[PDB]
Amino acid sequence: NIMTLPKIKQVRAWFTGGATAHWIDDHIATPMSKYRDYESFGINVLGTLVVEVEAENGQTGFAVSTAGEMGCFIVEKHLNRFIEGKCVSDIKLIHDQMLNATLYYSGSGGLVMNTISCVDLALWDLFGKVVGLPVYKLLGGAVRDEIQFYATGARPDLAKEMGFIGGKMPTHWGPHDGDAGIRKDAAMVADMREKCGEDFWLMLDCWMSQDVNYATKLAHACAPYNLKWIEECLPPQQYEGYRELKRNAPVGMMVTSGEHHGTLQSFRTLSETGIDIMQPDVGWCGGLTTLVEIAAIAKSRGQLVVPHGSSVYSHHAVITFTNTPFSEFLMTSPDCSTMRPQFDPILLNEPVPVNGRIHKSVLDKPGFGVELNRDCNLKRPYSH
Amino acid sequence: LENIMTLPKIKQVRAWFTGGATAHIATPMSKYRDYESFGINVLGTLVVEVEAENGQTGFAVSTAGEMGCFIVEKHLNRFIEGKCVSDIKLIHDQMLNATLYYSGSGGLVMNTISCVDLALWDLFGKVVGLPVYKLLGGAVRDEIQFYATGARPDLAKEMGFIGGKMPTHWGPHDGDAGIRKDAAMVADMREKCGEDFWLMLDCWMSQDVNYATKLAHACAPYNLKWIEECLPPQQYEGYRELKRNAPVGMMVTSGEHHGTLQSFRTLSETGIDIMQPDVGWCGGLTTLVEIAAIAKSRGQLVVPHGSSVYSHHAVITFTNTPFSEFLMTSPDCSTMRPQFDPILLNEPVPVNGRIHKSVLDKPGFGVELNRDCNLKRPYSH
Repeated sequence: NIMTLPKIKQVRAWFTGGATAHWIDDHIATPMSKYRDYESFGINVLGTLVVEVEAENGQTGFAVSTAGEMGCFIVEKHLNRFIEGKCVSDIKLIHDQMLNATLYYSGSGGLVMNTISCVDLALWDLFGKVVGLPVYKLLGGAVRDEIQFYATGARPDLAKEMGFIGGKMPTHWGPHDGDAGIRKDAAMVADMREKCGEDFWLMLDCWMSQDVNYATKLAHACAPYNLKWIEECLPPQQYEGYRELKRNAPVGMMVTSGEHHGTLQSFRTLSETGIDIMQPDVGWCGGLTTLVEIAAIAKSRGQLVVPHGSSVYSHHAVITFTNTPFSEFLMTSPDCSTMRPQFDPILLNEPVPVNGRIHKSVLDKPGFGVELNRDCNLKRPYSH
Repeated sequence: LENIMTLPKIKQVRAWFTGGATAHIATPMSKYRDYESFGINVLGTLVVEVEAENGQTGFAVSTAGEMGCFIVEKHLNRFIEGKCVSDIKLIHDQMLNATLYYSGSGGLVMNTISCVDLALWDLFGKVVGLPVYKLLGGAVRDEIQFYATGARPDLAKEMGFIGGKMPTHWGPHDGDAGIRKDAAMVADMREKCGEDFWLMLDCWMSQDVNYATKLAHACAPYNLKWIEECLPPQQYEGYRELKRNAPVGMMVTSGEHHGTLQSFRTLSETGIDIMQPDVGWCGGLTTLVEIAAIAKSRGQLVVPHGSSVYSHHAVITFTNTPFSEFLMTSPDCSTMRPQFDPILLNEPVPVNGRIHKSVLDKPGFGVELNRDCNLKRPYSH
């Protein structure tokens, strides 16, 4: 009676862009801002990793992430031994073998975890396509008919005109800029509030570029404008810093972090610091398998989990979380004015929000519902 | 006042790799009957060489391999070249912050940053004409005393070491039998080594709190000095609980797989007795020295992982490190073979379980690169 499932025959890894191949390129505050010559620091060195898992029946599944050539090394020279020969349904098993087999060098996040994540996603894609169901249905179905999005870019006013529920702006100054920096980023928020109205959400992303005092001053300077939350003020290792910041945050204003945190255990620690919302990235936290466990601990705490925007990889997950009432969409547009697929053009048939939402019928396709665009500058650095 | 010594700028940095996938110890993978193999030798060795504008050079080695060469040749080089040979701390900070978004605060990327830091210190010392340990403020003891890591503590004792660290052979899935066997192993070594010789167990991230607690107590009757790295590095909370349940007087340690100063701050606050950073994984010498300081500020010892000359020059200057580690890379653990043999030339080894400082009295880390190894240059710039 049971549906026959094939075994996985092989896994392949390619990379595009990177070392060995606009608003975001405009004075964005980062951990490197401290340095004038980097106010450049190689934010695009990794490039994109694409992992394809082929089953013994010819069916295939894939996923993409940030890892590039080095990611292909990890996949082609190490993880393949835990992937090939497995059942297409041995997703959790492969995931655990990967985490434990690379524990000694993964550093619980970053490059190696992004790679493990990509594999996990490619396995889920394959399984769903083998079964004939969208990932969100395999996970237990949607808990809402559509996903509502806030947009990340420099123009919250334009995002509002486009139907989004909010807009997240990046900070432009850091600790070394002192009171002037705070004054300028705060004024920026004040202006957007003026232009967007009261009900449209505004958020600040600080991309690990501040310390507790600067972050505290910035949050309070923005409190008069009802900033919903202040995101990733500190490097991910500074859990203690996050606990202190949260305690000094304006009442009602939320403190969030997590896109650069990896492994379930790290999120357990992060959650205990008191921050309001953890923001794991499926492609960095360990994959879908890990993301779903992270959602659960936040829920066990009566807290929301709001994953980083990862296109279809995130959509299929968040639509099933009773714990994620909204999601994120990155405005990869130079001026932030058009709806361009996030992973364009590597992904074919990638959906985009319409009126700030994506209905579930849109996700009703096998696996993650997209196909690999093999006309990209895909490179095969290693084989096995 | 005399004229300041003129220092050259670094001209270029190059990286090679030897070993790697492109050239019954308990582990986290032990639970799988097919890996109890799991690719523990996939990375290979990374060698970084920094050349100054005057032709002088400095280098260091670590675990990163080909991928490490990618990081060095395609990213970090921009923060290294053109700098003064004395801009060590600056380069170190630029590297940490420039790779923060993908380093994961440890592992592969940190091992790479570490290797660079060490190569820079090697260069600077060789340019100045002083051993690294003198640049750091001098030795605080005349010799480094060592305990040995291998399966034969009894042989290590005969060789003059102050102790012997054995690895565990079973884990949580083996239950009471596993505990019984590893405990008996310790009991036997105690019998053969006497009372004053130290015995330690390395668990290499393979246990959970309950198993570790039972194992420590089963070994308490034999005065095990400490139980090392029982849990994965992210489990700080686990370490706090384990420490609270550890036999009184028995120490709990960890740290060889932890990276960045901030992580060590967190680790130290769990209550564990001794942190064991590895210069080649924690971030480099620059970071190791800061780690030593927070342990000292706590009135605690810091005992770095054994990293040959890279560790020696650091630990001999720490009033906080009364002893160090030497790995028995011998199949049976019976001979004194240089740890990084043969990649390192003129690498010293302990004699009577010690290495006098006069042995370290050479420029930088006092060793030279053996260019007759299977060194590969995967990338250039």
